[PDB]
Amino acid sequence: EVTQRELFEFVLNDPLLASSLYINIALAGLSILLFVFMTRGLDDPRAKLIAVSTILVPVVSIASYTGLASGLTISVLEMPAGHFAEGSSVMLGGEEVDGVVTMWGRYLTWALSTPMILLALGLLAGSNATKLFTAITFDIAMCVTGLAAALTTSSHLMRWFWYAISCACFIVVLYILLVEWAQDAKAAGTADIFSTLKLLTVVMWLGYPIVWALGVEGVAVLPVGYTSWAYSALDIVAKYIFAFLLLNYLTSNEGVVSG
Amino acid sequence: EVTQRELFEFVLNDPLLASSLYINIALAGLSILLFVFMTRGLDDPRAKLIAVSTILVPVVSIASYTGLASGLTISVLEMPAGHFAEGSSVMLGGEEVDGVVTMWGRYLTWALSTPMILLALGLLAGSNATKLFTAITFDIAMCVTGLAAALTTSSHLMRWFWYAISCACFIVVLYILLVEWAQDAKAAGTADIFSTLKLLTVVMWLGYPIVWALGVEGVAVLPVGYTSWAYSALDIVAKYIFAFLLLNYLTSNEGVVSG
Amino acid sequence: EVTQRELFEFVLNDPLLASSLYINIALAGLSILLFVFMTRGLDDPRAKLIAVSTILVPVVSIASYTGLASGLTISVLEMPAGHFAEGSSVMLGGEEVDGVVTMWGRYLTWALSTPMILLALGLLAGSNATKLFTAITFDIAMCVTGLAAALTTSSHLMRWFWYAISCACFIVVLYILLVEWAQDAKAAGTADIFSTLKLLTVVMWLGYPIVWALGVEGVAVLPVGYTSWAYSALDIVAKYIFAFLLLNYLTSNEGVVSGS
Ligand SMILES: *C/C=C(C)/C=C/C=C(C)/C=C/C1=C(C)CCCC1(C)C
Ligand SMILES: *C/C=C(C)/C=C/C=C(C)/C=C/C1=C(C)CCCC1(C)C
Ligand SMILES: *C/C=C(C)/C=C/C=C(C)/C=C/C1=C(C)CCCC1(C)C
Repeated sequence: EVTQRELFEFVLNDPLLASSLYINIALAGLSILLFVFMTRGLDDPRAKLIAVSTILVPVVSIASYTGLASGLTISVLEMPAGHFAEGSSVMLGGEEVDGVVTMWGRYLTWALSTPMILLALGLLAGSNATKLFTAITFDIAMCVTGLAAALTTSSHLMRWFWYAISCACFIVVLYILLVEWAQDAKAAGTADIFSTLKLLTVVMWLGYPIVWALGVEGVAVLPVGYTSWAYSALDIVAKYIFAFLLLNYLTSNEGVVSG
Repeated sequence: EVTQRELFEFVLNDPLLASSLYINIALAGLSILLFVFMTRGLDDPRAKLIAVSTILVPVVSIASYTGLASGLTISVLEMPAGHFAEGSSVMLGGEEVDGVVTMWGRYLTWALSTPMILLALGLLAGSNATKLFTAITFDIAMCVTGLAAALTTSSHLMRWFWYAISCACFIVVLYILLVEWAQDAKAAGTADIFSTLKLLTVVMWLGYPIVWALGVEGVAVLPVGYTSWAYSALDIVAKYIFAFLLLNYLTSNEGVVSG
Repeated sequence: EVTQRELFEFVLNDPLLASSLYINIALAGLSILLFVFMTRGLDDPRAKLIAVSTILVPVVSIASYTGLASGLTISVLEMPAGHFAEGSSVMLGGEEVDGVVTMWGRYLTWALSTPMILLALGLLAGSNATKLFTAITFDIAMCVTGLAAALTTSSHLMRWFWYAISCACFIVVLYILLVEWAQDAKAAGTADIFSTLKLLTVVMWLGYPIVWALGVEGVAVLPVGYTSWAYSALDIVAKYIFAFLLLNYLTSNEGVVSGS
């Protein structure tokens, strides 16, 4: 029933929500331009592979935020019986509607942006193909099951079941980052930079499942405008500054990553 | 206008349909646990690539059956004039509605699980990249056109044309299995086990298009409760037992697949 | 609401629109058969990789056109305020329905077919993995942001912003084709054939955003039936004849691209 235009207007009209989305369209767009400029001097192909994979992070991100701000990837869903937010209402302009604002566009595009973060990080750490494959596949599985959790309205139980399965996929990714690649990085001569990015990645990434559980999709203690800003803040660090730091290093150590 | 909740409880109250789904959520989960412990000894990166791709099959499966059981990946569609299922009703409770229950969730996830089965088999057979690429791309095409056949409600003829395209992609896959990898496995010293898994695969996979044609998607001589169980049986073999036989071999012959 | 059968019948009974779709289901089918027959003699794995990547182009295409003709991948969307097609009607079924017939199924399958055109071209040119990865990812982004633009009905400005993002991705692909692979083909020993296919591809691909801009999705100077024939005509060249020309070279020069 709810129109895309109505969701687009819902975002606008709500300063918190609007700012969380439009600021990242601008920041993601500025990042891409800055990163392209920063790596214009690279010559080595492997270094260039790391740079492109990294640049695709804000490319996917600017598209993701446009999808959310435009209302294309947002829906109003009614939570199942027992859910902390069942019976909630949203109100579009002058009409009130049952349900909560489900910004599934975030969970959907993470399946594209997070694999690129992992690919760049893995290559930076000199990972073999087997570990890259494992990290990336389970990362995608994590994102898609999380998406499924948000989209499930039939049962409150099923929603948290999806969430658990997603967490299990998340532990695999964490294992490879904290255990496997931390070791490979030393052998690749990138331990230093990897430690900084590994710590950043693990701490920031742990924040998403927390925000999800506290927002309307979970226990509903945080308003939609708050949960959104929390994700955008995480994105600013997990994506943009994370990419700046990686590329700043790459442009200064092109030779070490070459092989 | 049917709700996810209505589809969820529809699965309930229907013993055959419900059991065929929840039973595989458990069996797939149990498979994952068993496989992880069976492969804890592997150290060779190539041996571990084969193990992870094999483990991903039941990982895609728990999510797929959860999507089905939850009602997330099921819909009620009205079949086109001339279709044997056209004119049928379902009634999601007390208000009966026209159409048939379409478990497209199965066709959708196959595009993710079957490529992993093929990846494991190809690697085991010592396949080169060209053949792996060919098998996987045509397998995905097979699954996606099968999903399209099921979601097409406009024309009975179109539904079957889609089915034909899917069959042509399937022949490509069957060809690489029976002709190409069967030869490659000899060079890899895995002809023995490949011949076993190859036989199991071809025989089980061939059953899927038969079930489709017999069920509500085709001539509708079989009720969904039966078609769902047929697929579930096929999955138990084509996926879980297949995974066990491959992994049990791998753990006893890691030196063979290494390199 | 608007049913799949209604769109299917809409396509039928509309000579222009119907022909633009059914003609290509046929041409893509015949292309696949012809290409399979043409490449029968290939034995080198790298030569065969190029052939299979090329053949997948019409495979994805036949599936695409079936999705459009069946109505599966078509929808009626109402354009936002200020859009030159806002307030349009399509007359669907036995009633008049507001909006425009959006054949989004084209944009969706391009994300699968165009990367294959690029994979075959890049290999022909002896491209390293970095440039292939770059060409394919940005090409997929171009297609997906194009699909998003056509699917956006909330804001006229958002539609064109998506379009711009898509164009930016297109320039990346164009740069790799015209600058990078043009030079790599010289080392690969496929300078002449790559240059020919490079030019044909660049000229035809430039046609798509022009058609989008002129069609109902854009400034709406071209009705849906005409916008559809424009795309179908472009596909016949950029996909089917392009593939025929590439395979024609491949099967007479297998040794040149054999490498590894
Ligand atoms: C640019 C976005 C990033 C780096 C996103 C990261 C997202 C995650 C680590 C999400 C994890 C989740 C779970 C572990 C449980 C279920 C729900 C999710 C999807 C929020
Ligand atoms: C885990 C699932 C497996 C191994 C599924 C295999 C499925 C197939 C071989 C399906 C084939 C089909 C056709 C050849 C024609 C059209 C309908 C399908 C999708 C049932
Ligand atoms: C078989 C299809 C082919 C070769 C399609 C090519 C399509 C393009 C080059 C599309 C480009 C577009 C833009 C640059 C802007 C936004 C709209 C598009 C998708 C038409």
